[PDB]
Amino acid sequence: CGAMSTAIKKRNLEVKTQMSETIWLEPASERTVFLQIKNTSDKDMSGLQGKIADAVKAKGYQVVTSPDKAYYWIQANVLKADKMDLRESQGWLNRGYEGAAVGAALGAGITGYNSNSAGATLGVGLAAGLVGMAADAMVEDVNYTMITDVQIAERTKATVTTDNVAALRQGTSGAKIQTSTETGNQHKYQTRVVSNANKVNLKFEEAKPVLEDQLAKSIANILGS
Amino acid sequence: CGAMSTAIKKRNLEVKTQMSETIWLEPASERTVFLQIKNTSDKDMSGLQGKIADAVKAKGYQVVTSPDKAYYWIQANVLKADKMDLRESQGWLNRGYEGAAVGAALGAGITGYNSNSAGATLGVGLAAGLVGMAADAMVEDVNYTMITDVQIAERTKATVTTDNVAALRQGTSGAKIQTSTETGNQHKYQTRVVSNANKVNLKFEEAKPVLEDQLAKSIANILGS
Amino acid sequence: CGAMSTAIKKRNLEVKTQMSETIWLEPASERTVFLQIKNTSDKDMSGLQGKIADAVKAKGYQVVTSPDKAYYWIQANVLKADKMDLRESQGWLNRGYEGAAVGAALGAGITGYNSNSAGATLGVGLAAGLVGMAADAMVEDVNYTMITDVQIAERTKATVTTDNVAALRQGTSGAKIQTSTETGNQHKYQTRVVSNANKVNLKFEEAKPVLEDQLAKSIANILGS
Amino acid sequence: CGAMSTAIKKRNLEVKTQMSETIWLEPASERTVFLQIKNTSDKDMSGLQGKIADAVKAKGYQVVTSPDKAYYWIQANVLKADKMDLRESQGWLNRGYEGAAVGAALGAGITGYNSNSAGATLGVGLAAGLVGMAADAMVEDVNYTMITDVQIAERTKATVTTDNVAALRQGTSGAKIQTSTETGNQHKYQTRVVSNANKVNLKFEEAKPVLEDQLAKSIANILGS
Amino acid sequence: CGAMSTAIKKRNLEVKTQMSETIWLEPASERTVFLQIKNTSDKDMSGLQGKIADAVKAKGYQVVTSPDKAYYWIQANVLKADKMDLRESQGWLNRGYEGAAVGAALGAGITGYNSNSAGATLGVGLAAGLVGMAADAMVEDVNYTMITDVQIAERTKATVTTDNVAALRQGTSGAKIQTSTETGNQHKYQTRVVSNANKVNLKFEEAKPVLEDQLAKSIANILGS
Amino acid sequence: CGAMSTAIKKRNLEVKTQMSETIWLEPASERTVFLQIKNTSDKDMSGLQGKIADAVKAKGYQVVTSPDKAYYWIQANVLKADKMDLRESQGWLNRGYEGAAVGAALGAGITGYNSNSAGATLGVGLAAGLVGMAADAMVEDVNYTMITDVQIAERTKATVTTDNVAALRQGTSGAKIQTSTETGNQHKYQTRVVSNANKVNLKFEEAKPVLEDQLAKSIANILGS
Amino acid sequence: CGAMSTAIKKRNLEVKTQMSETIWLEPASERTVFLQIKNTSDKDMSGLQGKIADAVKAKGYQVVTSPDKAYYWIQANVLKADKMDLRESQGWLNRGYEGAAVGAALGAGITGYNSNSAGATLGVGLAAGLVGMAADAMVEDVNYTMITDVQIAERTKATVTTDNVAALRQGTSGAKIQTSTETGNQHKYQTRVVSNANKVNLKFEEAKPVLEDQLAKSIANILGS
Amino acid sequence: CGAMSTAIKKRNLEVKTQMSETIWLEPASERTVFLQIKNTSDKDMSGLQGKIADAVKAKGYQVVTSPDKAYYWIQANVLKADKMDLRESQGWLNRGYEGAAVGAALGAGITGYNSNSAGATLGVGLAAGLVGMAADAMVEDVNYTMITDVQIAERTKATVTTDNVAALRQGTSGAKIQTSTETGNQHKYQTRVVSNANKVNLKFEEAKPVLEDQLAKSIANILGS
Amino acid sequence: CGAMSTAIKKRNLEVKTQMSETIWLEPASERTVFLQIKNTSDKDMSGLQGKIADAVKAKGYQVVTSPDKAYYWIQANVLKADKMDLRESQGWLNRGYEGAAVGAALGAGITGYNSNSAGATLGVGLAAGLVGMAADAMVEDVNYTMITDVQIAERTKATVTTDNVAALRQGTSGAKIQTSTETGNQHKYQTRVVSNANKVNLKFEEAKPVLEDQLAKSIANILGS
Repeated sequence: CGAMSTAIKKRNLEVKTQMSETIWLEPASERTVFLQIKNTSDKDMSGLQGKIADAVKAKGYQVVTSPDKAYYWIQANVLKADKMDLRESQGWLNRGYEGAAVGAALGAGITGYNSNSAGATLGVGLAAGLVGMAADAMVEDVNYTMITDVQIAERTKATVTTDNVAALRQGTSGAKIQTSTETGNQHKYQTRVVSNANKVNLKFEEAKPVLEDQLAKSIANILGS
Repeated sequence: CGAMSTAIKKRNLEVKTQMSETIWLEPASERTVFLQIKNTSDKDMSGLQGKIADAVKAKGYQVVTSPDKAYYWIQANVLKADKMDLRESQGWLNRGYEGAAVGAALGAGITGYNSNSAGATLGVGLAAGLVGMAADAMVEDVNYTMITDVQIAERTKATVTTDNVAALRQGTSGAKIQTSTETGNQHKYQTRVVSNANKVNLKFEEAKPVLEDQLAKSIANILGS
Repeated sequence: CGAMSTAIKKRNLEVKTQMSETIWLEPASERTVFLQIKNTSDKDMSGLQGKIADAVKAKGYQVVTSPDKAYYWIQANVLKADKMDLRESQGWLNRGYEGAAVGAALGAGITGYNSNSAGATLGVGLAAGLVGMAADAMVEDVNYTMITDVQIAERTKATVTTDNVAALRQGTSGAKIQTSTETGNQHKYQTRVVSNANKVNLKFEEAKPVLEDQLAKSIANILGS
Repeated sequence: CGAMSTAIKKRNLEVKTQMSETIWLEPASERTVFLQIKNTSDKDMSGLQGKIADAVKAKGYQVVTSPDKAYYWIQANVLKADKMDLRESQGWLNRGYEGAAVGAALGAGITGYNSNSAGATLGVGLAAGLVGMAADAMVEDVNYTMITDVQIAERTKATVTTDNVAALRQGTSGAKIQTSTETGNQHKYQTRVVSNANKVNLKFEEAKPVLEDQLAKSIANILGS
Repeated sequence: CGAMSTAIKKRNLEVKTQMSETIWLEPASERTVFLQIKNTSDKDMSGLQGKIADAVKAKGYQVVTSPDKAYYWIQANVLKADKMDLRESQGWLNRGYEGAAVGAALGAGITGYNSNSAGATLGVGLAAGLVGMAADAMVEDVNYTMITDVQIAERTKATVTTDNVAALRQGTSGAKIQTSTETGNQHKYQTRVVSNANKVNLKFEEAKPVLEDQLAKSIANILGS
Repeated sequence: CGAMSTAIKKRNLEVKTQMSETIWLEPASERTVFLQIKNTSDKDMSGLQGKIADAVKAKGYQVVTSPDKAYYWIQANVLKADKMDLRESQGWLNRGYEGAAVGAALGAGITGYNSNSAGATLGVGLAAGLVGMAADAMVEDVNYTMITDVQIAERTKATVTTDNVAALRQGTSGAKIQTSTETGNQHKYQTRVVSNANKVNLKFEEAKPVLEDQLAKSIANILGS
Repeated sequence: CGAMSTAIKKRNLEVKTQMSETIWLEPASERTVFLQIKNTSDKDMSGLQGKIADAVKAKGYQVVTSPDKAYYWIQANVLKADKMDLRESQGWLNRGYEGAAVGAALGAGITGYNSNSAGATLGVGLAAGLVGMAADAMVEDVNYTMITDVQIAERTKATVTTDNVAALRQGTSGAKIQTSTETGNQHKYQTRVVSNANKVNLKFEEAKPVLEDQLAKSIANILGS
Repeated sequence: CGAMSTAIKKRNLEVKTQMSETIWLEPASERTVFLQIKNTSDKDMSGLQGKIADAVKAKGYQVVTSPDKAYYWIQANVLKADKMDLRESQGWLNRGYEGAAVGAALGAGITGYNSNSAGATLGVGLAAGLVGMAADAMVEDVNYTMITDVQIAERTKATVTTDNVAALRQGTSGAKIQTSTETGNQHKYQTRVVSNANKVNLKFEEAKPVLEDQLAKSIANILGS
Repeated sequence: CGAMSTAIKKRNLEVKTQMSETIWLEPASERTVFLQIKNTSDKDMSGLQGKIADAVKAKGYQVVTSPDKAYYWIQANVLKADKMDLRESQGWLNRGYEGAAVGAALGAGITGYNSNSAGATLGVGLAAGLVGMAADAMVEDVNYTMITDVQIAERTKATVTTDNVAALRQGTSGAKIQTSTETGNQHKYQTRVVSNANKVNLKFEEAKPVLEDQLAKSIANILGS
């Protein structure tokens, strides 16, 4: 019954996309944008860059290839992707005990009909319980979580000093500290986007296109209009 | 019965809009306002800018298009949007167990009437229990939460130094620290608005207009009169 | 019975108004006051400014329109407003289970009178239980909470330096820090007022006038006499 | 029975007045005092100033009207006032369940006398239970809490530098910091007084005079003799 | 029975007086003492100054009236006074349930004697239970707590700089900081005395003289001999 | 039954690969890459370097052997590898008690058939219980966790100062602190990759190729295109 | 049965070797290595040095005897070794109660066969219970944990200053702080290796060779190739 | 039975010796060692110095008597020694209740044989229970814990400054701080060794020789070879 | 039975002596020692000084009387002594309830023998229960804890500056801070020794000699040989 409740409840693909914080951009008349999209997750999003480009072009911006002559940069990295079962949150009643119980109780459906108390009743009841447990275990409330990192670069007129500071860990004992200083006319801001795709027995190939659509729309809407 | 209680209780769309903190503006005789509204959430709020403009014009302010000649700026970003089920807070009695129980108990309504103990009683009881569980599971106490970031800019006479400081994270190890300094005659303040729309089996298309109305009224009332 | 207890207990509108901290003003012979009242909440408090003006005039102070020639400023912002059900604090026994139980037990009132055990007894009992649950669910112990921010300005003779410091958050990564310095002959102090209006099935239109009265009286009494 | 216990226990008005900390004043031969009493609470304490003046005059001090020629200042503000029910601390056994139970058990008083098991017994028992629940709910153990802030000013011969420092919060983001410096021959000290008035079904009009008496006596006794 | 146990246990007035910390005074041949006793509590301790003077004179010290020519100062302030019921610590078994139970069980004393099962037995039992509950509720284990602040001043030969520092809170936002510096030949030390008076149904008029005696003896014994 | 549920649920090899944080690389026209892969874990991943080289070459980059003339460095170390049983999370119902119980209950399958209550029934039941416990204990839900450290070096034009700081612990008492400074034109960033391979009775030889494939794809995708 | 489950589960020697953190070594053409292996644990690991030397030679490195002419140093210390019983984690069901229970229940195997209720049944049952408890207690799930400290030294060209700082504790009261400074051309890094050997009734002589093999392979693989 | 389980489990002397941290010594050609072993514990370890000397000589080092001409110093102090009962960890079932229960149940062994229900059965049962409780209480799972502090001194060429800092506590109030500075050519490092000897009814005289052997071997192995 | 278990378990005097931390003394050829032993505890340890002197003389050291010509100082203070009952750790089953229960159950020993059910059986049972409770209460598992502070002074050649710093508390308010500086050629170190003497119904006069022996041996062994 729990599997039936899960199947009835989350019978439709539900997709959520949430930005972490807001990046404020001053109004400007420049239109050039340069995109750089990477994917270091096990899942596949090959069309994300194209969808981002289409959404950006829909706002009047012009997408260029050489980063030198672009006023805006959209750097995105699909960093992490995980798949989990929400039914596992309860721990119990998920392995298949309830389905097994229902299947076993189904044996009363054979004690009251046709041959009964003939030994075959126990076998039929055991088979029904096993089938019920298998069916209950094969129903999964799958949720895909995806973490994307976005870095927006905006060209300015004030000199910007970038101070690279890295502390490369070195075997418990210590670390190597690297520091450097550069000067350039470009501001960079970061943000994080979290995506969720929930369904019953969901396969990522079905959730991929709408996930890409929502992520591209959000990242493009960072730019505004 | 729990589903019936939820349906009776939250039978009307309830909308709440709460501002985080107060932004104090000194009295002034200037009227020009420039609006910039963005939406990086999965939900659609397309009429928010128009409603904000109408509410601002209702207060005697004049909305202009070029930010250079505007005394006030209203920068808003509909940052986040989430949908949740309040019935999930209890965890149990929400999957549909209670409705299933009521449906099963309905079988006594067929044991006392017409044919009984004929085997068909068990089938009718099981069907009624399944239908009751399905009906109980299909009743949702949905709540939509919306997070909006507002940034108000007011022109002043004192020189304002903006110190851009960003710490762009770089792979566990370190970060790139960007710093810059600009000078301009403009103060900027921030605030956050949280909106909630609650109803039973609510669809966001119904809650959208009143949500926009309340959000626009609050953001415009920041300006006063 | 719980709904009956709630209805009996909070049968009268109860309104509480509490200031957070005390603002100490030195004795002075000046009388001019300038009011500025804003409302960024979903609730409507339109008469608050007029009531504040009347209460201030009742103390001998004179209300002026131009802030330049006013010795005192009363800046108020009705910031937040929320509505909650106190019965929800128990969680259970609030959905309507107790009323349903009473309604079901009412079926014994039909088993002992007129026709009984005729099948219609179960139907009448179920209808009575449903009606009891509906009646229990429709009784709400509503409490409206209002948060108001007050800022009192008093003109002095010592030069006051205002150091505007703002840290506008910028996308997880960083922030823009704005700093400015002004000099003027005016001190400003803040405070917070919390208002509560409690009743059974209360509508805010009934609680609005007394809420405004108490809030205006408190804010005016800040000035003393 | 619980309501009866509460009524028997707290049948008399109990008033407590507790000062927070001690303000030490050096012995002096000066007698002039200037009073300034304000009330920013919803409760009415109009006679507090007169009672303070009478208590101060009873100690040999002389009350003056112009603060310039007063050696001592007594600045008081009745800041907060709240009303609560102590029976609510238990949560349960307070709504009226126990009174309802007693009223229902009273039905045995009609089963053993006159007509019985006639249907009217159930109605009489239900009416008695309802009346008992209403009576139990209508008994309240009310406690009024009052918070008063006292500021005593004493004239000295050493130059006292007052450094006004205020951090006016500005919309989550930041704050405006106001600083100023003045020089004068006056020390100021603060303290807090907490008053409690407890009774059953107490109305504040009855507890007002003794509350004022105790508060005035404490504030005057700060001065000593 | 619990009330009987409390009455038997704390049948005698028990008074405890505890000093917080020790004030060390160097041996000296000076005898002059100046007393200054104040009372800012709701309780009345009028004879405390006289008892302190008597105890000090019993040690060979001489009490003077003008503070200028006194080597020692004894400044005392009876700051706080509270009254509580120790039986309330258990919460339950204190309202009167146990006495009510005993009174109800007393009805068996009328079922076995004279007329019985005549209806009057229930009435007599109910009256006995009510009387028992009333008697149990009217027995109170009262404890009076008194907090006194003591400040001892001793004249010395080294110059003592007193730095008055006060932070007068100003409405959530900020504070006014007052600082001053004086020079004088006098050291001052503080301490706290806590007094407790415990009895059953105790009235403060009975506990006042012994409380004053113990407090005066302790404060005088600070001086030694 | 629990073992059957585990076998049905995790019947397919599930491999997850998650990067810790994002390493941002500026766009560049350089293609040369130098690989250095080490493995300090007990598991064997010998083909990881070849797969990384193939994936990098698929992106248009050119792999060189001498690190001096390489623009990019990919340094990877398969640091840790652990194997655990997820069924051990429950602690109980995993040792084999449930399988033993089922096997023992199987004895009723021999009491109802053929010879019964002949002593041999107990022996057959005990053997069946032992076999069931053994079968339940031999089903393992194995999960392999692999921790890999990645260090990417990118050649730049700004001088980079590396400050080696190490605190070699010396016997509880103290430490030897080594510090040195070098200058070079190369930035280095770190990151961590976590891999999981889950199955029932999984042998690492089966999970090795897919684990290597996913890890190589992620590390190569760090470079982008 | 628990002992049987443990024996079935961990019937094979399971050995795990995990490095704590990664030591990064720059690519170099030098091959000379100097080994120094010590063992301050109670267990015997005598072949570890030879296995490390063989593994290092298998990578093309050349092992030398004089540390002066060695480019690399491999300093290792087998610091700690502990042996524990995993069955002790449950605390109960481990002493032998379950085996005793099974042995006692075996007495029913003698009540149903041959002589019974003859007194000898109790003796046989007691002997069987004692033997079962002894057998259950004699089955141990032994786990050997080994902690090894590794220190790798690499010759460089930059001057390295070693600051020896030691705080030798001196009897609760204090410490003796020793500080010294040396200069040399050698970097040193540390790391920790944790080894586990798990089996039923395992003797360390069986787990020693594979433990040495894995530890040597890991330490050598630090060097790479 | 619990005593029997303990006796069966820990029937053999188990000795563990664990060093806290590793002391790293640079390779050197010097051989001279000077030993200084002290024992401030209640237990007797007289042969520890001789065993340390033998183990050191077995490594090729030469033991000298005058510390002036020794390159290495081995300073050891057997600081603490404690004896505990592991069975006390359970608290209950250790005093002897279980043995008493078994002894009492043994009375059924006399009710079924020879004379019975003759009064002597109760006496025999009581005596058996007392004997069983005594036997259960006399079985102890004893564990001896020893804490040893080791201080190794190594002669160097760099000047080492020792800063003696001690804070001798002085009666709650304060402390006497002693500081001094010396210069010498010697480094000193510390470490701690923890030894455990576990057995049933173990006497320290049996565990002493192997404890000394393991401790000496570990301390000598600090030096290496 | 619990008292019997305690008496059987701790039937022999068990004495433990544990030093807190190690005091390291450099090797030296000086022999002179000066002892100073004080006892500020309620217990009597009069022979401790003599035993310390004997133990020190047994090591070849020479004890002198004038501290000026002594190379070593042994300053010891037997600071604290406490006596506790370990049986009180359980709280319950210690007052004597179990012994009372056994004594009461002994009444069955008189119901089955001689006269019975004659009223005298109850009296004999009550007397036996009272005697059993008294006997159980009179068995105490006494543990004496002794805390000793040791201060060892060693003469050196480096100048040692002692900075006396004391913060004498002055009545809650403040403190008097005393500071002084002296110079001398002597180092001082501290340590703490904890002694425990455990037995059933132990009297300190029996545990005194062995306590002194162990404490003296430990303090003397601080010096070594």
